[PDB]
Amino acid sequence: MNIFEMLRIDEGLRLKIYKETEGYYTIGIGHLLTKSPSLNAAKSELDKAIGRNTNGVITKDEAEKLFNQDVDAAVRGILRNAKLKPVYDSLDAVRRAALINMVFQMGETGVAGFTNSLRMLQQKRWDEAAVNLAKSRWYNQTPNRAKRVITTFRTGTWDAYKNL
Repeated sequence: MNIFEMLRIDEGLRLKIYKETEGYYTIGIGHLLTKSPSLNAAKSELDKAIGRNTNGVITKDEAEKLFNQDVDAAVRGILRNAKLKPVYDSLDAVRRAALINMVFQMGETGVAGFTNSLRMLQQKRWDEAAVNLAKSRWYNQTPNRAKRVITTFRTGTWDAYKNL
Protein backbone atom coordinates (compact mmCIF):
# COMPACT_ATOMS: atom_id res chain seq x y z
CA MET A 1 0.00 0.00 0.00
CA ASN A 2 1.12 3.61 -0.65
CA ILE A 3 -0.32 7.06 -0.79
CA PHE A 4 -1.50 6.73 -4.34
CA GLU A 5 -3.35 3.55 -3.72
CA MET A 6 -4.67 4.89 -0.48
CA LEU A 7 -6.13 7.99 -2.04
CA ARG A 8 -7.38 6.12 -5.04
CA ILE A 9 -9.40 4.14 -2.56
CA ASP A 10 -10.74 7.19 -0.73
CA GLU A 11 -11.53 9.31 -3.79
CA GLY A 12 -12.47 6.83 -6.45
CA LEU A 13 -12.03 7.61 -10.18
CA ARG A 14 -14.58 9.44 -12.35
CA LEU A 15 -14.02 10.38 -15.97
CA LYS A 16 -16.88 12.93 -16.22
CA ILE A 17 -17.37 15.98 -14.08
CA TYR A 18 -19.27 15.24 -10.86
CA LYS A 19 -20.15 16.84 -7.54
CA GLU A 20 -18.31 15.66 -4.50
CA THR A 21 -19.77 15.44 -1.03
CA GLU A 22 -20.14 19.25 -0.40
CA GLY A 23 -21.67 19.62 -3.90
CA TYR A 24 -18.57 21.04 -5.76
CA TYR A 25 -17.56 20.09 -9.20
CA THR A 26 -14.81 17.65 -9.39
CA ILE A 27 -13.33 15.13 -11.74
CA GLY A 28 -10.82 12.29 -11.82
CA ILE A 29 -9.37 11.14 -8.52
CA GLY A 30 -10.77 13.81 -6.35
CA HIS A 31 -9.55 16.77 -8.38
CA LEU A 32 -11.53 19.75 -7.25
CA LEU A 33 -12.35 21.99 -10.13
CA THR A 34 -14.16 24.87 -8.59
CA LYS A 35 -16.22 25.94 -5.67
CA SER A 36 -18.56 27.70 -8.06
CA PRO A 37 -22.04 26.58 -8.80
CA SER A 38 -21.58 27.09 -12.49
CA LEU A 39 -21.02 23.99 -14.53
CA ASN A 40 -19.66 26.17 -17.17
CA ALA A 41 -17.20 27.65 -14.91
CA ALA A 42 -16.29 24.07 -14.07
CA LYS A 43 -15.86 23.11 -17.66
CA SER A 44 -13.60 26.15 -18.10
CA GLU A 45 -11.38 25.13 -15.26
CA LEU A 46 -11.23 21.68 -16.59
CA ASP A 47 -10.13 22.69 -20.08
CA LYS A 48 -7.58 25.00 -18.56
CA ALA A 49 -6.25 22.18 -16.39
CA ILE A 50 -6.16 19.69 -19.23
CA GLY A 51 -5.13 22.01 -21.88
CA ARG A 52 -7.79 21.02 -24.36
CA ASN A 53 -11.51 21.45 -25.10
CA THR A 54 -12.70 18.53 -22.98
CA ASN A 55 -16.43 18.94 -23.01
CA GLY A 56 -16.39 17.68 -19.32
CA VAL A 57 -14.80 14.35 -20.11
CA ILE A 58 -11.16 13.22 -19.67
CA THR A 59 -9.36 10.12 -20.18
CA LYS A 60 -7.87 7.80 -17.57
CA ASP A 61 -4.34 9.00 -18.38
CA GLU A 62 -5.38 12.71 -17.95
CA ALA A 63 -6.99 11.88 -14.58
CA GLU A 64 -3.81 10.13 -13.40
CA LYS A 65 -1.87 13.07 -14.54
CA LEU A 66 -3.91 15.46 -12.47
CA PHE A 67 -3.60 13.02 -9.60
CA ASN A 68 0.17 12.92 -9.73
CA GLN A 69 0.22 16.70 -9.74
CA ASP A 70 -2.17 16.87 -6.79
CA VAL A 71 -0.23 14.44 -4.68
CA ASP A 72 2.91 16.24 -5.46
CA ALA A 73 1.25 19.55 -4.56
CA ALA A 74 -0.05 18.12 -1.25
CA VAL A 75 3.46 16.94 -0.08
CA ARG A 76 4.92 20.24 -1.14
CA GLY A 77 2.24 22.20 0.70
CA ILE A 78 3.04 20.24 3.91
CA LEU A 79 6.71 20.83 3.61
CA ARG A 80 6.20 24.46 3.11
CA ASN A 81 3.80 24.75 5.97
CA ALA A 82 5.34 25.87 9.26
CA LYS A 83 2.72 24.03 11.34
CA LEU A 84 2.71 20.95 9.14
CA LYS A 85 6.24 20.23 8.41
CA PRO A 86 7.40 19.51 11.91
CA VAL A 87 4.65 17.07 12.40
CA TYR A 88 5.25 15.37 9.13
CA ASP A 89 8.93 15.17 9.90
CA SER A 90 8.31 13.43 13.21
CA LEU A 91 6.13 10.77 11.80
CA ASP A 92 6.74 7.26 10.42
CA ALA A 93 6.02 6.49 6.78
CA VAL A 94 2.51 5.13 7.22
CA ARG A 95 1.46 7.97 9.31
CA ARG A 96 2.93 10.51 6.86
CA ALA A 97 0.64 9.11 4.32
CA ALA A 98 -2.35 9.69 6.60
CA LEU A 99 -1.45 13.36 6.96
CA ILE A 100 -0.98 13.72 3.21
CA ASN A 101 -4.52 12.26 2.74
CA MET A 102 -6.05 14.85 5.01
CA VAL A 103 -4.25 17.67 3.26
CA PHE A 104 -5.26 16.39 -0.18
CA GLN A 105 -8.85 16.30 1.08
CA MET A 106 -9.07 19.56 2.91
CA GLY A 107 -6.12 21.70 2.14
CA GLU A 108 -3.24 22.79 4.04
CA THR A 109 -4.97 25.46 5.66
CA GLY A 110 -7.76 23.33 6.91
CA VAL A 111 -5.33 20.71 8.25
CA ALA A 112 -3.09 23.29 10.05
CA GLY A 113 -6.27 24.27 11.92
CA PHE A 114 -6.12 20.91 13.82
CA THR A 115 -3.84 22.32 16.32
CA ASN A 116 -4.45 20.12 19.20
CA SER A 117 -4.48 16.95 17.24
CA LEU A 118 -1.30 17.91 15.43
CA ARG A 119 0.33 18.46 18.74
CA MET A 120 -0.82 15.04 19.94
CA LEU A 121 0.47 13.39 16.89
CA GLN A 122 3.79 15.11 17.31
CA GLN A 123 3.94 13.74 20.80
CA LYS A 124 3.01 10.26 19.56
CA ARG A 125 -0.14 10.28 21.66
CA TRP A 126 -2.06 7.99 19.17
CA ASP A 127 -5.13 7.20 21.11
CA GLU A 128 -5.62 10.74 22.21
CA ALA A 129 -5.06 12.16 18.80
CA ALA A 130 -7.60 9.75 17.39
CA VAL A 131 -10.27 10.84 19.74
CA ASN A 132 -9.46 14.53 19.13
CA LEU A 133 -9.51 14.15 15.38
CA ALA A 134 -13.02 12.67 15.61
CA LYS A 135 -14.39 15.80 17.21
CA SER A 136 -14.67 17.57 13.85
CA ARG A 137 -16.94 18.49 11.19
CA TRP A 138 -14.60 16.41 8.89
CA TYR A 139 -15.46 13.24 10.87
CA ASN A 140 -19.20 13.95 11.02
CA GLN A 141 -19.41 14.75 7.28
CA THR A 142 -17.34 11.84 5.90
CA PRO A 143 -17.14 9.38 8.75
CA ASN A 144 -16.11 6.26 6.82
CA ARG A 145 -13.21 8.02 5.19
CA ALA A 146 -12.35 9.85 8.39
CA LYS A 147 -12.36 6.56 10.29
CA ARG A 148 -9.94 4.97 7.87
CA VAL A 149 -7.51 7.87 8.20
CA ILE A 150 -7.85 8.14 11.96
CA THR A 151 -7.20 4.38 12.31
CA THR A 152 -4.12 4.72 10.22
CA PHE A 153 -2.87 7.45 12.57
CA ARG A 154 -3.84 5.36 15.51
CA THR A 155 -2.10 2.17 14.47
CA GLY A 156 0.59 3.20 12.16
CA THR A 157 -0.56 0.20 9.82
CA TRP A 158 -2.65 0.06 6.64
CA ASP A 159 -5.23 -2.34 8.15
CA ALA A 160 -8.13 0.09 7.50
CA TYR A 161 -7.44 -0.21 3.87
CA LYS A 162 -6.69 -3.94 3.53
CA ASN A 163 -9.75 -5.50 1.78
CA LEU A 164 -10.77 -2.24 -0.18
